[PDB]
Amino acid sequence: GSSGSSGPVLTQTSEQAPSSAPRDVQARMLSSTTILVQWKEPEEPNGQIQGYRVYYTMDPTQHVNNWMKHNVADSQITTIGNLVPQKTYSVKVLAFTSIGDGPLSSDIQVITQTGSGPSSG
Repeated sequence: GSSGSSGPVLTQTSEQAPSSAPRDVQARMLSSTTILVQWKEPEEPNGQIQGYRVYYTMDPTQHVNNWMKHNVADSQITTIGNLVPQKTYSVKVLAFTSIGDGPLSSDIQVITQTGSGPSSG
């Protein structure tokens, strides 16, 4: 019972590409060669989200366009494995819609090491 669609020709009605980076982007190790990437939807979707794009590679020194990259279908969560322990790995996430693509998020770095729980000291 909310008011929003009174009649035709509204004050504003145009869905564009996502102009907001993904949040809650954090990578938590679960195994010796198995990670977990989870994030939340953007703040300014401006349209129905079709999915997302992830970027992870042992050699981040190269362009993200050359990175291994991953696939996503509106899951807000992806588990990557078959990696190497004791090795720094880069991870990135972004949002894209039928209109276009959106800006990436703050580049993060997670090391492949076993261990869970709250950090001490």
